[PDB]
Amino acid sequence: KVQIINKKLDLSNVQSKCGSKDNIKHVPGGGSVQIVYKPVDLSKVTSKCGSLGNIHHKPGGGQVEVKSEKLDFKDRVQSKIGSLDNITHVPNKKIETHKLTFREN
Amino acid sequence: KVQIINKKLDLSNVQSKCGSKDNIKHVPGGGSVQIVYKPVDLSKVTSKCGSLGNIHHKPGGGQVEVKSEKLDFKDRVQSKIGSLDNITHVPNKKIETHKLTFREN
Amino acid sequence: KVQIINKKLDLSNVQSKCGSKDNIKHVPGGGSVQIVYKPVDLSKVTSKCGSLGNIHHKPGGGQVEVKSEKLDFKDRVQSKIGSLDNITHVPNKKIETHKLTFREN
Amino acid sequence: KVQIINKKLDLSNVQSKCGSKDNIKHVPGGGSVQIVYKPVDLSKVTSKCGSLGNIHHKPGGGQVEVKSEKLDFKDRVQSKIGSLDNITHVPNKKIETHKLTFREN
Amino acid sequence: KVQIINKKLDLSNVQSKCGSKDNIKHVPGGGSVQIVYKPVDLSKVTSKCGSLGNIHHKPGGGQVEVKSEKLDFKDRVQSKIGSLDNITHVPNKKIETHKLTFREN
Amino acid sequence: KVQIINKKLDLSNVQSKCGSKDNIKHVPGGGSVQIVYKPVDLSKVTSKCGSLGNIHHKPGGGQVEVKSEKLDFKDRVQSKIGSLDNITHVPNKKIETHKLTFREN
Amino acid sequence: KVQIINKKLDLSNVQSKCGSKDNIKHVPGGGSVQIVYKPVDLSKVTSKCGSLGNIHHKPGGGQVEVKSEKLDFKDRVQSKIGSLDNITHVPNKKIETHKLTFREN
Amino acid sequence: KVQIINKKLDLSNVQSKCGSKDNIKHVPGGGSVQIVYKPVDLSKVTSKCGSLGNIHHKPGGGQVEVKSEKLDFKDRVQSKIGSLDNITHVPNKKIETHKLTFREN
Amino acid sequence: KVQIINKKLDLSNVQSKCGSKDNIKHVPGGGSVQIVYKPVDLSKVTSKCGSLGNIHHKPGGGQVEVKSEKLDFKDRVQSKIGSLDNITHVPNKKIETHKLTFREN
Amino acid sequence: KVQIINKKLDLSNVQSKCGSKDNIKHVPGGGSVQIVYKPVDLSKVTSKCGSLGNIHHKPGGGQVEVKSEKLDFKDRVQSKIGSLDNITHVPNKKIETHKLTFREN
Repeated sequence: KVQIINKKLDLSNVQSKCGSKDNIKHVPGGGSVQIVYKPVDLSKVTSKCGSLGNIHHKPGGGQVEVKSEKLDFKDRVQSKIGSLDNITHVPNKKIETHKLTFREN
Repeated sequence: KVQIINKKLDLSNVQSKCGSKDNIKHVPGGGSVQIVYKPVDLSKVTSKCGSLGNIHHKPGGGQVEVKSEKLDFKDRVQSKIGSLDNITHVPNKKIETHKLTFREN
Repeated sequence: KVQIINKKLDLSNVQSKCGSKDNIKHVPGGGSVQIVYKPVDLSKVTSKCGSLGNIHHKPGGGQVEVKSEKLDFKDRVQSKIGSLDNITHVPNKKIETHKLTFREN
Repeated sequence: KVQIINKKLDLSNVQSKCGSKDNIKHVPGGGSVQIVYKPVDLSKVTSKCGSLGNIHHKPGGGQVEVKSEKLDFKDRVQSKIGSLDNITHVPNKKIETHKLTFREN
Repeated sequence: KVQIINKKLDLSNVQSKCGSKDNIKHVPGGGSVQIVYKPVDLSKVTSKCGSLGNIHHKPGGGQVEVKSEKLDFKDRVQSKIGSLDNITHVPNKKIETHKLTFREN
Repeated sequence: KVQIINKKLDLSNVQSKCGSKDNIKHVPGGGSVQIVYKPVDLSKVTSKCGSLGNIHHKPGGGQVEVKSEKLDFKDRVQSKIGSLDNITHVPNKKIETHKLTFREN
Repeated sequence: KVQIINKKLDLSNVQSKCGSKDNIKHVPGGGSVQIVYKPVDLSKVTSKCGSLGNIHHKPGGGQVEVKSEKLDFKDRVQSKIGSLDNITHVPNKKIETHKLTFREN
Repeated sequence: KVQIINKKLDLSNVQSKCGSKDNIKHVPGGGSVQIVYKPVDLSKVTSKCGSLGNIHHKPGGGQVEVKSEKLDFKDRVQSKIGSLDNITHVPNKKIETHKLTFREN
Repeated sequence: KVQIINKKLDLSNVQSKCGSKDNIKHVPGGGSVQIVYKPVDLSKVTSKCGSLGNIHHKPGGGQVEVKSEKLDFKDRVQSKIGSLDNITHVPNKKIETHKLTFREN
Repeated sequence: KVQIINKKLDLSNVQSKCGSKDNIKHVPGGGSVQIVYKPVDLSKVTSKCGSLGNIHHKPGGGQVEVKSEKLDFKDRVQSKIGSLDNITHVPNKKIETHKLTFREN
């Protein structure tokens, strides 16, 4: 007689490759700065303000400061570099199936 | 006669590769700074303010400070580098199935 | 006659690789700073303010400070490096199934 | 005649690899600082404020301070390094099934 | 005639590898600082404020301080290093099933 | 009858004021050189070579050497001078007779 | 009858003021050199080579050497001078007769 | 009848003021050199080589050496001087007769 | 009848003021050198080589050496000087007769 | 009848003021060297080589050596000086007759 079917299928952030594999090198003679900045951030915020009130959704952010007032090198700065990576690879199947299936009804 | 079917299927952050595998090297002669900044952050916040009130959702954030007022090198800074990574690999199947299946009804 | 089916299937943060395997090296001659900053953070916050009141959801954050007022090197800073990693690998199947299945009804 | 089925299936943080296996080395000549900062944090907070009151959910955060007012090196700082890791591996199946199954009804 | 089935299946933090196996080395010539900071923290807080009152949920956080006012090296700081890890491995199956199954009804 | 008068009157270097009275000041900030060079030399050489032979009259002379191969000032050289000689003379007969007389016969 | 008068009057270096009265001051901030060089030398050499032979009249001379190979000032050289000579003379007859007289016969 | 008068009057270096009265001051901040060099030398050499032979009249001379190979000042060199000579003379007859007289015959 | 008068009057170095009265001060902060060099030398050499032979008249001379190979000041060298000579003279006849007289015959 | 008068009047180094009265002060902070070098030398050498032979007149000379191979000051060298000579003279006849007289015959 009477039927009500409600299939509210919510879905987010699925099978999502966000990671970052990375060889990072840093060879300075003098005083340098390297900043690698990769905050992988996944979120799902739901804010329902049904009557009076407040939603102060204030997540903090990244803050990277490098301050240096005085900095001296009163003589020679040398850096004699032969090599860094002497890799001798003398010898690949990556079947990366990311499957999803909704065979409904 | 009467039937009410409610399939509220919520789903988030599934099969999500967020990790970061990374060779990190740092070879300075003088006084340097390296900052690798990767906060992997996964969240799901639900804030329902039904009557009067407040939702002060204030998560703290990352704060990385490197302060250095005075810094001197009153003579020579040398760095004679031959090599760093002498890898000699003398000899791969990565079947990474990420499967999901809802065979409903 | 009368039936009410409510399948509220909530699900979050499933099969999620967030770990970070990483060779980290640090070879300075002089006085340097390395900061590797990876707080893996998984959360699920549910704040329901039904009548008057407050929700002061204030989680603390990371705070990394390196302060150094005076710092001197009144003579030579040398660093003669031959090698770091002399790896000689002289000889892989990673079947990483991440399966999920809801065969409902 | 009358039936009410409520399958409130809540689920979070399942099969989630968050650990971080990592060779960490630190070979300075002079006075350096290395900070590896990985707080793996998993949480599930539920705060229901039904009538008047307060929810002062204030978890503490990490605080790493390295302060050093005066620091001197009044003569030579040398570091002659031959090698660090002389690994000679002269000879893998990682079937990492992460299975989950809800065959309901 | 009348039946009420309530299957409130709550579940959290299951099969979650959070441990971190890591070779950590620290070979300085002069006076250095290494801080490895990995508080693995798993929590599940439920705070229901039904009438008037307070919920001062204030867990303490980590606090690592290294303070050093004056620090001197009035002559030479040498560190002649041959090797650290001379590993000679001259010769693996890790079937890590993380299974979960709800065959209900 | 017979008379021979021989008045061989030799005379040299008589009543000769050769001295040098002198206020000498030297106020440098950085590395300077002052050389005041006043050899007062009075001589009377009589060399009679009557038959064969040699007269190797070789008096040595003054030799003032200031050699400086490397010389550095790697920071500031200041010299704030108020005064040097604050002489307040609040109060002369120099009858310098240099007489010579040969009242002969 | 017969008379021979021989008045061989030799005379040298008589009443000769050669002395040198002198206020000498030396106020350096950094590394300086002052050389005051006043050899007062009076001589009377008589060399008669009557037959064969040699007269190797070789008097030594002054030799002042200031050698300095390496010399550094790796920080500030200040010299704040108020005064040197605060002489307050609040009150002369120099009858310098240099007489010579040969009243012969 | 016969007379021979020989008045060989030799005379040298008579009434000769050669002395040197001198206030000498030396106030350095850093490493300086002052050399005051006043050899007062009076001589009268008579060398008669009547037959074969040698006259190796070789008097030694002054030799002042200041050698300094390495010399460092790795921090500040200050010299705050108020005064040196605060002489307050609050009150002269120098009848310097240098007489010589040959009233012969 | 016969007379021979020989008045060989030799004379040298008579009434000769060669002394040197001198206030000498030396106030260094760092490592300095002062050399005051005043050899008062009076001589009268008579060398008669009548037949074969040698006259090796070799008087030694002054030799002042200040050698210093390495010399360091690895921190501050201060010298705060108020005064040196605070002389307060609150009150001269120098009748210096240098007489010589040959009233012969 | 016959007369021979021989008045060989030799004379040297008479009434000769060679002494040196001198206030000498030496106030160093660090390691200094003061050398006051005044050999008052009076001589009268008579060398008559009548037949074959040798006159090896070799008087030794002064030899002042200050050798210092290594010398360090690894911290502060201060010298706060108020005064040295606080002389308060609150009140001269020097009749220095140097007479010589040959009233011969």
